[PDB]
Amino acid sequence: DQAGKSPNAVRYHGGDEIILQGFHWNVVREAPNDWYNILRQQAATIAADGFSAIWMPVPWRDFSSWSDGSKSGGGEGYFWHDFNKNGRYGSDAQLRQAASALGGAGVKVLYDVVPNHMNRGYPDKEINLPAGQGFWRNDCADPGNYPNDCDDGDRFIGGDADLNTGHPQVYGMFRDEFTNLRSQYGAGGFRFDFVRGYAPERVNSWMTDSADNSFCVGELWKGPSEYPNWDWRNTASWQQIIKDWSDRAKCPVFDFALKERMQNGSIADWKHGLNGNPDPRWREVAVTFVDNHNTGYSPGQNGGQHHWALQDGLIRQAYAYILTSPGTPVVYWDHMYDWGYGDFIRQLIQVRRAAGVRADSAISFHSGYSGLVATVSGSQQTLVVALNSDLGNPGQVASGSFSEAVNASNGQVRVWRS
Ligand SMILES: OC[C@H]1O[C@H](O[C@H]2[C@H](O)[C@@H](O)[C@@H](O[C@H]3[C@H](O)[C@@H](O)[C@@H](O[C@H]4[C@H](O)[C@@H](O)[C@@H](O)O[C@@H]4CO)O[C@@H]3CO)O[C@@H]2CO)[C@H](O)[C@@H](O)[C@@H]1O
Ligand SMILES: [Ca+2]
Ligand SMILES: [Ca+2]
Repeated sequence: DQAGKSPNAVRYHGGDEIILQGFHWNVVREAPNDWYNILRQQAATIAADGFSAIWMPVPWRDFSSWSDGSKSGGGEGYFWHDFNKNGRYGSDAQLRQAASALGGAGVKVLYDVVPNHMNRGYPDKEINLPAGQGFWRNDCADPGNYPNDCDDGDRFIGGDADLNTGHPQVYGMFRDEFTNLRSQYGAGGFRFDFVRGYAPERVNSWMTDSADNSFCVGELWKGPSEYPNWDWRNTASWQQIIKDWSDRAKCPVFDFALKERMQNGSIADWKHGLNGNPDPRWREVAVTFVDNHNTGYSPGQNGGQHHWALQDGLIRQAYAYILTSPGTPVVYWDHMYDWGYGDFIRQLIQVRRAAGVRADSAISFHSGYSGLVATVSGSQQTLVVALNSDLGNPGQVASGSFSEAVNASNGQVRVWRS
């Protein structure tokens, strides 16, 4: 496991990671208080599957609850009230056991952190920041969903639970928890939630202070039309928006440019995500996924969230693409362990590792066939990927001797290696 910073100093940790999203949205409802036990027990399996890192749920206890019609939720970690680890995924002790087991198996532990807001109204909590001291967004005049003097980012819904993450004392509080997580809970890095809510620069700051050499990824989910008309972003591509965040936070960023193309374009348009970018300084910072806990489905109740779910007929092609191309791929717990895509994903992980494909590997797209046809220059091997294509043989688009590596869905998914 190679470990540096990118050439622009972005925290991609060698650019050779393969991450497992370690949970689905209904875990707290389906395996109440047992998730850490399940992970401790799966640790060897996950390591054997080829993951180099796992994205753990929010460790901070969440006893929240809500309902709007048929919809109900709460306790998943996104509306935490304390830094206490005895929440709905399991106890502090189980967490330590789980992180120990994962780390011992060679999988780095990445924790999901939610600095933007907290469950302010929760009666029994260890963290109580009063009003009028500038700890909250609403301590200032809050026009709308725009930075105010008490919060330099967007707000979460109403903005009444929004923290002034820039207050010396709030910054300090997060900083110390990050360090705690690294020193006692074996953190190998962090997944930053709702990065639209606070300054990118603060993420670099927190990283610099607590885990400068660790892995980090930020979730920036905000399309051009969400910015003000006078903002250069209102007219930028999804690629430029996410890239700009990454340049400032100095952390890889989730490839929402590829996600939007997966959802709105055709397979041929997949080449427009951040990871297909011809400049390696651009593609190397992409963190690709097919679905997450918000965008995809989840076992159990309401099918989970499914805000922007990829249709089952493109799941295999979607994974074939992310596992074989540039950027850093993330595999959804569910596709891997619930829905039976496991065997397929294992093959691809193996293909990616054999070819020596990395965050900055080169990718070329071939225009003359249907579907998506790409040439990936792995460090050990070259791969030809043809998805929903009429391509006949790898030699039509590349020079060299190719063997078939993957052939699934009646040829809708084909991968060859040199
Ligand atoms: O006090 C603040 C606000 O509190 C109340 O808001 C509720 C919402 O109505 C609920 O729908 C819910 O919100 C969830 C949300 O459903 C879910 O997507 C999730 O979103 C995360 C997401 O996982 C993450 O990956 C990324 O996109 O950031 C999001 C926020 O972190 O989690 C939310 C929080 O659990 O819960 C809140 C609070 O219970 C109230 O209705 C509002 O008026 C009020 O302003
Ligand atoms: Ca690495
Ligand atoms: Ca905010």
